[PDB]
Amino acid sequence: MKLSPREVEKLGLHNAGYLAQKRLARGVRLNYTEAVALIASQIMEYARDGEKTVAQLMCLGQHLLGRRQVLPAVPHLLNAVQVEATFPDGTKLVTVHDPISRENGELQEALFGSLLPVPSLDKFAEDNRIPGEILCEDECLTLNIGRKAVILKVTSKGDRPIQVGSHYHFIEVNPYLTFDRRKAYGMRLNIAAGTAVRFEPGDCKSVTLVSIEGNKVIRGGNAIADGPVNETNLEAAMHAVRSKGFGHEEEKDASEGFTKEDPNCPFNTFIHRKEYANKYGPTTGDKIRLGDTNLLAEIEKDYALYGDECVFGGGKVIRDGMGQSCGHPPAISLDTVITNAVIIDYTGIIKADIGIKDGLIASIGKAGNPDIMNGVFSNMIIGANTEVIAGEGLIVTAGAIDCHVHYICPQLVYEAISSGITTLVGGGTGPAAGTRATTCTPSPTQMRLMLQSTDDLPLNFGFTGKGSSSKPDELHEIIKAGAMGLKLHEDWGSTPAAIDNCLTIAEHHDIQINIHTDTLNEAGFVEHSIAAFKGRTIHTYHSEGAGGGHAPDIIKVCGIKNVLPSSTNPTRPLTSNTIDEHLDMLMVCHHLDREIPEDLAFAHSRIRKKTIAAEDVLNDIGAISIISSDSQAMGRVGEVISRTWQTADKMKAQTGPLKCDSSDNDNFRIRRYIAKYTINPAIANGFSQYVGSVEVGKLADLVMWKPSFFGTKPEMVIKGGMVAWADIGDPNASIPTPEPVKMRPMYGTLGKAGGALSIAFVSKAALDQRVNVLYGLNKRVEAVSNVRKLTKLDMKLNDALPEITVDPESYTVKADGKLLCVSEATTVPLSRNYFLF
Amino acid sequence: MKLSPREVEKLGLHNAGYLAQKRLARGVRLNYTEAVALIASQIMEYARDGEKTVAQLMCLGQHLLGRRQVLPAVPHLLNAVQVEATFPDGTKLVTVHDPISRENGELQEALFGSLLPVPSLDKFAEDNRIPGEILCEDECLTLNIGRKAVILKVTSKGDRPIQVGSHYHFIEVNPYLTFDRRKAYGMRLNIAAGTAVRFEPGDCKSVTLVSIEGNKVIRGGNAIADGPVNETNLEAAMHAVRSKGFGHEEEKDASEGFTKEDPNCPFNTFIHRKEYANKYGPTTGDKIRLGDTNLLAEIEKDYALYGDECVFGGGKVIRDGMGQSCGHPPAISLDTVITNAVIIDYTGIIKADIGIKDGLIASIGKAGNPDIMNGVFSNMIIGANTEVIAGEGLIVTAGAIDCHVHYICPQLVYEAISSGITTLVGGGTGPAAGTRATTCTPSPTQMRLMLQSTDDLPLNFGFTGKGSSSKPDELHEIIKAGAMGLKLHEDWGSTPAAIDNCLTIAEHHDIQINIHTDTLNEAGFVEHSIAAFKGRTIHTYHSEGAGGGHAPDIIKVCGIKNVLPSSTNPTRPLTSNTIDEHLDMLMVCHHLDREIPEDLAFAHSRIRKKTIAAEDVLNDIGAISIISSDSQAMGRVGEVISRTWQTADKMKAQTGPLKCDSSDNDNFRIRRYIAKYTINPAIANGFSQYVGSVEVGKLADLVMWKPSFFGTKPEMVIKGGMVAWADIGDPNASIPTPEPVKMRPMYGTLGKAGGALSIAFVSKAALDQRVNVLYGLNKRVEAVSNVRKLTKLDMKLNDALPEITVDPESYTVKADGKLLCVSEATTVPLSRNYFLF
Amino acid sequence: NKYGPTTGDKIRLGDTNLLAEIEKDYALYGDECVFGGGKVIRDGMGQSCGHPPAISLDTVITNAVIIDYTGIIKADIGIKDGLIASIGKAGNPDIMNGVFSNMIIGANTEVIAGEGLIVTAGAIDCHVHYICPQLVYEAI
Amino acid sequence: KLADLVMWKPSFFGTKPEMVIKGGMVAWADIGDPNASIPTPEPVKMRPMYGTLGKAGGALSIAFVSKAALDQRVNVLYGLNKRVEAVSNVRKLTKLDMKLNDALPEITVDPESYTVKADGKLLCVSEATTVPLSRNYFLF
Ligand SMILES: [F-]
Ligand SMILES: [F-]
Ligand SMILES: [F-]
Ligand SMILES: [F-]
Ligand code: NI
Ligand code: NI
Ligand code: NI
Ligand code: NI
Repeated sequence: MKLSPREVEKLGLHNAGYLAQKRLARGVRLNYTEAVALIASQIMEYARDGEKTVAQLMCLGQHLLGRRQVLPAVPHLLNAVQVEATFPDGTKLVTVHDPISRENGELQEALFGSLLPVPSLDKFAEDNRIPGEILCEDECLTLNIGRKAVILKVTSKGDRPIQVGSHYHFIEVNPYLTFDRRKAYGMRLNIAAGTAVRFEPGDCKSVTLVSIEGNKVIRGGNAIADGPVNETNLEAAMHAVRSKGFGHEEEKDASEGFTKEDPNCPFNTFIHRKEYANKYGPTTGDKIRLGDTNLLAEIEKDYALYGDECVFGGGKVIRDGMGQSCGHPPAISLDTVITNAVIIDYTGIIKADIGIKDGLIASIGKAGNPDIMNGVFSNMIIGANTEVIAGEGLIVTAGAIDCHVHYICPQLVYEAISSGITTLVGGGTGPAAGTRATTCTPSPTQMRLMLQSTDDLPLNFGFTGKGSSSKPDELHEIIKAGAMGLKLHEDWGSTPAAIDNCLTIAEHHDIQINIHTDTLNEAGFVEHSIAAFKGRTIHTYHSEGAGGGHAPDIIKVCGIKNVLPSSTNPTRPLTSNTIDEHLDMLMVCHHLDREIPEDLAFAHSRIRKKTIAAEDVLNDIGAISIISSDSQAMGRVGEVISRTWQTADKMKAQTGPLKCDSSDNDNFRIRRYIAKYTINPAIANGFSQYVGSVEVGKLADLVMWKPSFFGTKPEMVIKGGMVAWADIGDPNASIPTPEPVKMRPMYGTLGKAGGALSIAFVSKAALDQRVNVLYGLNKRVEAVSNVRKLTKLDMKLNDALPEITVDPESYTVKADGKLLCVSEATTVPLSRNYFLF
Repeated sequence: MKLSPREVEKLGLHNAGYLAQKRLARGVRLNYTEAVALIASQIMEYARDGEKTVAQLMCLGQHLLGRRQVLPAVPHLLNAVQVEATFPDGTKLVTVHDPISRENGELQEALFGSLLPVPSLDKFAEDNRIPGEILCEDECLTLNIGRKAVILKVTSKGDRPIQVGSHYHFIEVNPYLTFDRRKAYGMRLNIAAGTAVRFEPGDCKSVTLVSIEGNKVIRGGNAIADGPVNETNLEAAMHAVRSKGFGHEEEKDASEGFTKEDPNCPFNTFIHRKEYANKYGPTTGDKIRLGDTNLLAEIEKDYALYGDECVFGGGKVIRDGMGQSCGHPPAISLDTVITNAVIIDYTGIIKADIGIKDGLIASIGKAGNPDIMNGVFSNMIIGANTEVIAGEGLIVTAGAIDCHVHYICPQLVYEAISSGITTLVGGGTGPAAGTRATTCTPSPTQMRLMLQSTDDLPLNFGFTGKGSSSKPDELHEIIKAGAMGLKLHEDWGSTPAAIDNCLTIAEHHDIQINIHTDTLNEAGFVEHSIAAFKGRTIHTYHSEGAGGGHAPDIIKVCGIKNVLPSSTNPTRPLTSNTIDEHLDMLMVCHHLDREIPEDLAFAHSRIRKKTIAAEDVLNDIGAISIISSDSQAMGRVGEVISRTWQTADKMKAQTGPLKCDSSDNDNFRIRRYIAKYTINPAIANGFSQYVGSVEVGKLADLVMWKPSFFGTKPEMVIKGGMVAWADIGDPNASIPTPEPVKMRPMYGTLGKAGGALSIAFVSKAALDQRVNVLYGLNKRVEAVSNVRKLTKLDMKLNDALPEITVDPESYTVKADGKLLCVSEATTVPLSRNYFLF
Repeated sequence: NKYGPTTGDKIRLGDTNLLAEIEKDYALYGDECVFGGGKVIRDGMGQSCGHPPAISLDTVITNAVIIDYTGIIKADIGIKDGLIASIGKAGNPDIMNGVFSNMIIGANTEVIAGEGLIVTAGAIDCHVHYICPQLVYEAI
Repeated sequence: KLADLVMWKPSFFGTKPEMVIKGGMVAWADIGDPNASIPTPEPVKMRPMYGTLGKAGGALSIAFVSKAALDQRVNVLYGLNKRVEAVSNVRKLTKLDMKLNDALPEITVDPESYTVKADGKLLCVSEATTVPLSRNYFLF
């Protein structure tokens, strides 16, 4: 066959389309992903037949699926389907624009090539949100306020078109434009940033110009007017204008004035909030729906000065001497700017540019060129040597940190980062039974091997040893070898003697302890494990207890001041299938028999609707501080972020806004919940100064999301300032977006680049020995610290300490004497609209 | 399921077969690739049923597809389909020989297992070339001319068969052959190289022997006659013959003589051109059709001496003391010989062996053993320590060099090398918006990361910085950091001040500048960008301008002496879909709106049938010197080579042979066009002494092609003398060729081998600092040089400088006052016959 | 005495009888690069504030008498990345004539004082028997 | 075995060798004035040779470690250029494995007078007043 890579991939695309076709043919209403697969396959298939032109297929592709053949969100999510195929005249790109345009598709075309029977239209079974929609006040913003302004008539004397962008220095324009150049001096177009004015040959247009600001220095263009704006340079400029034959005509009566907040000022340019949000993403007071959830984030503040947005592209702001600075030392250029980001972080929901430098978040604020813009700090300068990542219309969050990882296989790593996880903490050696059961890398030789093994992967890693020992001796060894924590597990013994010894070791090494308690109550009840803590900081894994712990009341630890409690993700949130699914999973994990009374009694003591219901409420009120995966050992590595948001959405639907919430937005609840997979894991494990939030000085581990896929499938995952993984389409295609679009590894995964972007977290004892040198590690190593004086009060926005009781017979859970109930949800968002399977 | 790798792949093969089956079932005539997929799947499926033997399936597989169910080229391209499957008696290999043998296939068998309705035969819709066919004069060649000859009767006294190859020293044969050993001394069989004479027990055959030549030294075999051929060694040999009991009988009247050019000489052996080409590939005067194009390459010269071809295999020439030399110092053995290559290169279309040593092309000429062959130079010796790559019947070219690469994702790299690209020049950091738009690695920290990232990939890389600056300061930094070029782009500002500053920097650093000019004419028209060049060397990207530049006349730069102009590939050549496809692509890239008059006027100023038509003609006459991809930023990384050949084929069909062409072949046009993706990119960017042609002293970056897939899908890509990527079939199979055959990475991609085979091109400033040491790079680094005194006259075979005018209203293009028109093509070769999608 | 000698002056080589005459001098009298307190190579004076950081010399040897088979001359010697970058008149183009852009002394430039000294290429001994390491030290 | 070999003049045997060869390369040797026309003019001193420069020393030698240490590849952990090998076969040794020094006399020692006997016979030797390999060779 001699298949090239693209042929192999297109076969894959075609198989997804055929799955979508079979589903269509029995009357399924296709989700977004199925609809793309089908339309894109059908375009390839029509191309194979050789009878349809590109222009014909642009039309045919909008006839394939009707509103009634797809889910209600599809016409909203789906703007275009692109694919390339071999026509009789070679590879061509087809874009099918707005493909869901009719009520009913031409199902014979939708099914063309499939040989499937065409279903009758009544087979498709009969209100819905717009995922990621932007809500805006009906209002206009005023651009470039507080500047000198002039209106000039500009005539083209050219025989070819001339188009001039918002931030081009107007005196430097093409000599074949004629206008008052003296009055254009130090001025630029008063138009939306990144837009342009077009002059066809011979046209006259009046334009409004406003003065450049900041230090007011002109650079670049034709070097007509190069230099700081002042009288001497104005004269030199006009001399060059005449000398060089640039068109000039005095316009003695050109109106002059200022821009001001005033809807009647003839110098003003205005832009409606709706269009401002389409161009730049939204600004203060606007709201954003997160994915297809019910949660609304309001922008709390915006660093932008309207009119001076850093937008990159042809005609646009980020160009030599315009938005791109010519007046600063080379060493202070940013490495990268992410322009116009909506930042969602536990510190706030804001709108800002993000400066990246040496792999770090260098600055958050207003970026660009101090020579023509106000408000640009000297750590947010965009220079020749700066890359641009376009954040307009996107949300940017910290990368997620999963601190309950079982290192069972390498493939969960890939699964984790393609979902927005950039830091893994846990243990394991691969799929050994010890690892399948517990987050433990037991042997110093395995700690070495795991660190060498993961050294080129672009994520930060922490490995935990086996803390289940009554003696300190071996624990010192695994910690010196590189352990940044220890994980006590009932499967190796979580008895009071092990607990206490392990904690004493933690006190000495300044590492965090993670515990899965004694389910069996063999050595004690939960109050006896709490007594063995002796007041010392400890992290309780899966605190609700389905994933493990004192039956049935381990969840009591959520009221214990020196406990940092996490949830694992598969109980998040309580839904219709949760209990059946979890009971059987437990029986599978434990090799239990439904026909043995004691086995079934064991399982029922462990899988409990009431504690799991309580766990929804505890998360919501901030009494559980972290969500984590338990990857392949009861939980799901790619669902840390989506389970978090599904819990918030559930609690909002059932209990309404939090106390602390406003009633126009869900900001407080959003900040509380994002903290669960960002900052709190980093605090708990002792590395919050490096990662876990969008804050200056930290690693630029950042994730980009479309609001419509927020919480489910990110656009791109940035690791230490470089793209590590991202959605990208057919590698052979003319552009990056034609099908199949898949999450794929990027340059941050090749060679040893991964190590240059990341940190392996180890203990102090290990770094004092320079384990990184001993082990020939290319990844940076840092020691975890400051984890032995933590309490629940240090968990950001999840510092609640209700007194928790659990009836030992009925399992009823109460917090400060009140029932913790929530019914099961029958559906969750961030699922059916997005997943192919 | 416990799927092993082969099971996963066979599922893939089966899915391709089922695609082919659905297509068959609606009446599609299958292309070569679909037909292989279907036949191979059906063989597996019949094997699964367990009722058919291997021998039955060898027969059944020739009944599946008729001539009417496949495209006209399929019976020519398809010689055998092989696959292995699990029969009731375990894995077996089935080869279906010559599968298209009937008019009409047994479509119920073709569809067996599919549950698809069997289409009636009238569903398949009704002159064609043989892709890669060899055209030969009807003539015989004479072997081994100018040698002493003898005819000896040889009788087997053995009870088992004895077969003796063309270049075995005849006195050393099995003792159980009886003949005149005295007259066999220093002689070998006068038969086609690599063939053999078989002696069944008791048989007598007369054979013609000719003397060995070169230094005439016998080595190996039975050590009967070891040593230089002379009287003393003859006597020693006959003594050993008698002593050792090797069969000998004097044949007093054996005819003796010489070989000579003379059709009547009874000592001569002759071979028809057709068979000589089947065994060795073609020789002087023969022609080869390139793929399924209309282009014919004639072999201009051949280094072979007929009869002494280096052919490797059982019985064959390359064996101890025969074609494989025992008389030379170990250090002068070749590392590898590619035997019997048709070389297509801008320097000529020739037939030669290629010697490889230390990763370099060591020699091009006649290889083998100077002890028995004439004409073997001491740099083309095949020794014990030499590997063989078989080039007979194949074409060998330099690896392609794409010098407009946007480093948008790693996957385009794989796409590039699997198509025959071994060198990438461009810029980017991954899928950042800056990179998606422009070939720029802006930051020194990204230059470091990109070099580390690509350090183990087996291709040569050059990275370009952002040259769009009016100040030199930051440009010095990105160049010192490793930039081997700078890419000025209108999206960062391509104004005269940036242009001039960037060029002044180039003058100092001896790096090439690549430019995408000011489309908008914002700062000037094309004549104003040309004035800003001030006569200095510059490379204009996508010179025709659809991919970007002064609207609408950027293509004028093709007449500018100090301009090195390239095309990008998606406008190559003008076909029926080109304009519709490109207009919409531009609207997608620029986020433009069909409903806004200025937007559509912008697009129509940019996407122009007349300039694109002109661009076909300019390429053809050598006024555009390079073709390049623009990978994922308007162009296609895997189509650099095929778009080149489709342009040549188009121009030949429309305008006939070039002036400079003979009328029996297309050599001149072939040499002109291959130069576009080989030597000229290397000259333009300053590294032509390392790569860019099949010439002694350069890196052995070489690609092997079947003539029938020339220009589309290569056999194997050799990187610095080692196979980097190659077609290979089922990894579990008994041989390398059973389905699925896919282009796959080879040993040159594992460990750090990739770096040992390649070069990262950097600036002089960067190498003076030893950036390779600073950055811990394993790949070799060399500095680019000699790019600041280049003009169009240095572009090999593409040195035309017509004066170009462009009507600013109608867009009509003229070269020296003559219209440049060509109509659109409705089809192109190198597409439909080859691609699955 | 201050700068070493200039065109037409002669120098006796060691205690031999051989006299080297300076054949030419790149200096413009008055603008010699001399480093020390009160001296020429100081911020914004002989030491340039107007050029890109990457084009500062690594080191300048100021006022060298060069003896070489190519000629006996008087010049500053610019060093950059371990290479002889330029030979001529060094300093600051913002206050001096004749300073080429490859002989700029910047903040990031070291000074070696050549005034009154002769500068030659290092010698190359091409008949060395590598009998012990100590002859290496003796040689350099 | 490793070519760790020492060269001696018979007249200085046992006192001052000519040259010490380490893994086949001269490591240290008598050599005279490094500037001299030949290798032997005064002062002749024992001096380090090429085997002591750069990392050559490691290419000529072995660091002996335990089996446990080599099983962990301590040489890699510690970035050692010297070869490492594990010692072995030392737990079944007796005096009988000491080459030419395998005597096992029964030894008694009077605890008061300290008289030593081997198989019941007095072990006496008077003190020597002089020794060879001293006064003829040493400067101090
Ligand atoms: F678990
Ligand atoms: F767990
Ligand atoms: F482009
Ligand atoms: F481009
Ligand atoms: Ni657990
Ligand atoms: Ni777990
Ligand atoms: Ni371009
Ligand atoms: Ni491009």
